[PDB]
Order: sequence, then C-alpha cells, then structure tokens
Amino acid sequence: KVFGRCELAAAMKRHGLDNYRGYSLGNWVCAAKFESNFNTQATNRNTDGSTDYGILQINSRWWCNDGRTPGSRNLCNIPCSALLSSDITASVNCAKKIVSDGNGMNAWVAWRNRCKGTDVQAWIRGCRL
Ligand SMILES: [Cl-]
Ligand SMILES: [Cl-]
Ligand SMILES: [Cl-]
Ligand SMILES: [Cl-]
Ligand SMILES: [Cl-]
Ligand SMILES: [Cl-]
Ligand SMILES: [Cl-]
Ligand SMILES: [Cl-]
Ligand code: NA
Repeated sequence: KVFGRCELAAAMKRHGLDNYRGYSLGNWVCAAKFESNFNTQATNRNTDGSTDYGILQINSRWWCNDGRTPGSRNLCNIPCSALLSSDITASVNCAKKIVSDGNGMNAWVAWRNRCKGTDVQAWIRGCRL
C-alpha cells in the first residue's frame, strides 16, 4: 500500500505516534517519506546482509526476523514480513521500541540527514487530523 501524505499522518496519529518520545507527527511522516516514499512494501538490502522493511525501513539486524541475517536479533518479536502490511500497526509498534533505544530518531539515518532540523510541520500541513 502506498499511503497518501495526510492519510499516513492520520494512521500514525491513530496508532499513537504523534509526539511519541517527543517527536511530532511531521517528523514521523518526513522519515517515512524518505525511507519508503510512503510504500508499505518497500524493502532494501544493506551491505552487511541485513534488510530494511516497510514504511519506516526497519532493519533485520536488530528488530525483526527474516531468517537470513546471521547473528541478528528480533527485538520487536515479529517476522520482518509483518512490516510490509497495509496495516501499519506492526511498523508503528516496532518504531516505538526503536525510537526509545537511546538515540531517538537518529536511529533512522535518513531522518537525521533529511528531516532533522527542517520544517517538518510542512509534512502534516493542510491535513485534517
Ligand atoms: Cl508527499
Ligand atoms: Cl504531533
Ligand atoms: Cl509536526
Ligand atoms: Cl536471521
Ligand atoms: Cl532477539
Ligand atoms: Cl519470524
Ligand atoms: Cl493502518
Ligand atoms: Cl530524543
Ligand atoms: Na533479525
């Protein structure tokens, strides 16, 4: 499923992500934009052999099990395939764990490089929320 911008903002808000760990909804929409272009089915292999999954490109080295990432963990206790669903519940619940891990949203390199410090409220501007 490819979400619309405001559609995803609304879904993230319904699942409790708005201001989660102090990160406003626009931060989450911005991260999803540059991680997946709002596509729940996005996957991307990493050089280390792990894979990133879903709207927030959650990595198999630590957070989900895909059966092919040697030495990895599954700290969200989910198959990585769950992160590709049209229902964003699994991605949101796992993202809450990731953003609580110590470095905030810097865990998402693309958030640090493309969203951090910018006018992230633009990503929810105009949306009925
Ligand atoms: Cl957009
Ligand atoms: Cl917010
Ligand atoms: Cl915002
Ligand atoms: Cl594995
Ligand atoms: Cl584990
Ligand atoms: Cl599994
Ligand atoms: Cl959803
Ligand atoms: Cl923080
Ligand atoms: Na894993």
